[PDB]
Amino acid sequence: RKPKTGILMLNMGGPETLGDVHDFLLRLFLDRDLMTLPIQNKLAPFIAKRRTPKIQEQYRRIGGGSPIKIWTSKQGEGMVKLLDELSPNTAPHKYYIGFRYVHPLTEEAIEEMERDGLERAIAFTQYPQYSCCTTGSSLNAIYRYYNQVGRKPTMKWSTIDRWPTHHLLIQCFADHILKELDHFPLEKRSEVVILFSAHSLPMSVVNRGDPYPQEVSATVQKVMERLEYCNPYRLVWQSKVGPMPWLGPQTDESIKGLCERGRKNILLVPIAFTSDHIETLYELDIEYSQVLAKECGVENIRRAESLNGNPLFSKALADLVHSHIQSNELCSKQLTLSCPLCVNPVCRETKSFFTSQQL
Amino acid sequence: RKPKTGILMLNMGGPETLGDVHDFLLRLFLDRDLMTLPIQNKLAPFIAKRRTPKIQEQYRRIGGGSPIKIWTSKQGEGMVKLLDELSPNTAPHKYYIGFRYVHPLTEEAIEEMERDGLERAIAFTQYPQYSCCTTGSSLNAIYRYYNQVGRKPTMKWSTIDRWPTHHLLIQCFADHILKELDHFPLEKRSEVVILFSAHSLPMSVVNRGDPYPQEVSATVQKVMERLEYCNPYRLVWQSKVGPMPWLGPQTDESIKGLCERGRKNILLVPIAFTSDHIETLYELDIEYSQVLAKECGVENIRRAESLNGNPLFSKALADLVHSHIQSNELCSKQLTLSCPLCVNPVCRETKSFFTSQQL
Ligand SMILES: C[C@H](CCC(=O)O)[C@H]1CC[C@H]2[C@@H]3[C@H](O)C[C@@H]4C[C@H](O)CC[C@]4(C)[C@H]3C[C@H](O)[C@]12C
Ligand SMILES: C[C@H](CCC(=O)O)[C@H]1CC[C@H]2[C@@H]3[C@H](O)C[C@@H]4C[C@H](O)CC[C@]4(C)[C@H]3C[C@H](O)[C@]12C
Ligand SMILES: C[C@H](CCC(=O)O)[C@H]1CC[C@H]2[C@@H]3[C@H](O)C[C@@H]4C[C@H](O)CC[C@]4(C)[C@H]3C[C@H](O)[C@]12C
Ligand SMILES: C[C@H](CCC(=O)O)[C@H]1CC[C@H]2[C@@H]3[C@H](O)C[C@@H]4C[C@H](O)CC[C@]4(C)[C@H]3C[C@H](O)[C@]12C
Ligand SMILES: C[C@H](CCC(=O)O)[C@H]1CC[C@H]2[C@@H]3[C@H](O)C[C@@H]4C[C@H](O)CC[C@]4(C)[C@H]3C[C@H](O)[C@]12C
Ligand code: FES
Ligand code: FES
Repeated sequence: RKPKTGILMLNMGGPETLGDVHDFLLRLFLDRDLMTLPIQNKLAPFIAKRRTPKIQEQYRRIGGGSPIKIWTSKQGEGMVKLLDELSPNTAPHKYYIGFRYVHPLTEEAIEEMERDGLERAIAFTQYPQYSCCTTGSSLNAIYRYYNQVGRKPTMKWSTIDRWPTHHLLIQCFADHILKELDHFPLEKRSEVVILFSAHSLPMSVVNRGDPYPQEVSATVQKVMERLEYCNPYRLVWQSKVGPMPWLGPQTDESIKGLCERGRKNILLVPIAFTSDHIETLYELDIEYSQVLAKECGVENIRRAESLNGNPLFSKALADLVHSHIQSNELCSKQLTLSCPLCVNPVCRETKSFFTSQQL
Repeated sequence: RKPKTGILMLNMGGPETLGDVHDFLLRLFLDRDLMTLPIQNKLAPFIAKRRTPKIQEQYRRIGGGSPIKIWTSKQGEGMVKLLDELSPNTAPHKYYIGFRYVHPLTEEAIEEMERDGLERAIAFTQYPQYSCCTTGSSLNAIYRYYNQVGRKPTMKWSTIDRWPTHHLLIQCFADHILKELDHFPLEKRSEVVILFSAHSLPMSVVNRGDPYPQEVSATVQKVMERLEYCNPYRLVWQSKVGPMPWLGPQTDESIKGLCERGRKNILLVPIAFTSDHIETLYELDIEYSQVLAKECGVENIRRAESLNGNPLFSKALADLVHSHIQSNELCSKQLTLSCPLCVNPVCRETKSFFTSQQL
């Protein structure tokens, strides 16, 4: 059968091999949405060349590349299977990966979707919580594509731009959390402190009105509720770089802070991403749970498994898409509110591309 | 009949008349839980005299004092009247009022509770969302009182240290929001942008692990869920002072922001406080809705009504106590975890006081 409904799976992406590290860094130092550099066209290829070693090196310590695409693909497969069944009237579904900064790129995927003569196209962000730096950027990419290619979509577009509190999303986290608690010694289960950890944002972004911290917080509370407040928790932020202020507490400082104060049994729960990648495998597992956590209380530090293959996550993804087609919704009500301090002319145009969509 | 159960209602308080302003700020600048001033004993009485006129003037713009006590009392009476029928086994109930910085002070009320030889005392913070500067500091006061009298409690103690998502609190909010939406021109309803607003914290406090932003955020989600996402929202923060950095976005900037971006129909919704005080009558209503905003794009701004005398909030209160008495809990699990970067030696002491109570 010819595929009816396409599900564009959006995510920043990561370098698949060490060989990709360079072009990954180049595309992100060239994206004016995240960065405004002096002579950006000269500094970008330079900064990238000068930072490639260090990053190739990080991926080295995790087996030589990002698994993001592999998990995305398995997730992709499971979702489509379920959907061809959940709504037969939406015929064959097909999933497409659109990474922002590595192949297959957003622009490359939209192109293929067009060629397959699909009638319906859903931009399905893989960040459960919206930031203008993540989902927003993916969605600008779709707007800009059609602006550049200077032709209208030959297909009917809508978006799933957020989903911080989806009931099956919440369950997968809770399931993954319990079964990690079981891996701690029973003598120390109740004493376990939970740190929910997510990628920080520069304060300048926070103070502009980014929805992310508030949504990330909602995801936390929904999971603790389902867990029946069985352990104390705290939400902390990772991945800060540079001299500028970011939203804290920093995950690292928090790990050390807890140890110094007799809280030596810590569970790391990555709450803003759905699969393994550099943030989990190098940053949390190596940088913190191995090098940092020895040098402080070497009691227990574990990390909840990323949702990765979990068949329930598959069921979650499909139920979202299905529920979204059934509702005729073009985007969240939230997408219709740019942040109150926006200084990017593009978010308006992006938002209008989605709200305006035929059908 | 002999009062059996005492419910200590805790709140920072505010000046009841312009004459109570000086001693309000004095007590406040003398609290080495919120401050560390050099020669604090000398600096404080001075910073008080220094700042009394302008604050007196603020109270003047809103009638001459704080209503926080009138609403507390009403809320107390309704709560008690309901508790005597829900939990008869906890005999007659009495509510007491422990304000941190105005009469009746926490220490004053604890004294009264002793003199009535209650057999049960419940510290019921009146902040639904926990901060170490709000609830923590109330709780510190209870600890310290008993510390500084070389005596133990002659009554059984516990605390309700937070309640950011109690289902009846959520309803009250939603009702006051809906009710406020019908006061908009009917044509402009779906156009209303909602700003939930909450007293901000300085980043130094956020950055050491303060549970406040995350809980406030949980409240917002739960309210929006009850409203079925009828209008777009954004959570912003008020009451910044000094040249240091605070958690944004600022409420004032956000208002001015939306207006400049064509969003002129705003519903301001206080979400971290349960009655009228300086924040709402002065900051929101006068500084922002009147002066500000009228000097940007006009076109409607309103504030949701504070829970104040809503009989439903009175049920929320009792519902909470009744549940807490029956659960036989001493404190939230959350309380048994201090800030990962705490530097205050009293937080550990205060935590232990509650977790260590006989029962
Ligand atoms: C890869 C690089 C690390 C810097 C270094 O070489 O030392 C970091 C520094 C800042 C990062 C960016 C910023 O953290 C802001 C964004 C955060 C999002 O969660 C992912 C994309 C996002 C756009 C980041 C991409 C990438 O991980 C960047 C560019
Ligand atoms: C521009 C952006 C903040 C966006 C904003 O102001 O809204 C800032 C915050 C932290 C910055 C990054 C960090 O300073 C670390 C890197 C330092 C290099 O000299 C440039 C790239 C580099 C990866 C930075 C690029 C960019 O200036 C970032 C990502
Ligand atoms: C945000 C901060 C909490 C203290 C802390 O985080 O350490 C709050 C709690 C009580 C506040 C004070 C009180 O609300 C009373 C005063 C209110 C005025 O508008 C500013 C100064 C003023 C004296 C406040 C300064 C500051 O915003 C305080 C100190
Ligand atoms: C250094 C200290 C901040 C404490 C800290 O964050 O480390 C600041 C904040 C409050 C300041 C004081 C108060 O603002 C009151 C006085 C006001 C004058 O403008 C300066 C002297 C004055 C007596 C201040 C001295 C000093 O700059 C203080 C004490
Ligand atoms: C005295 C001074 C204002 C001077 C004046 O109006 O004359 C007040 C107003 C803002 C206050 C400061 C702000 O609250 C910000 C600082 C952070 C904490 O609240 C404690 C110290 C802190 C540094 C405060 C101390 C002092 O009470 C300040 C500096
Ligand atoms: S930056 Fe968030 S909408 Fe433009
Ligand atoms: S500051 Fe939060 S516990 Fe001491």
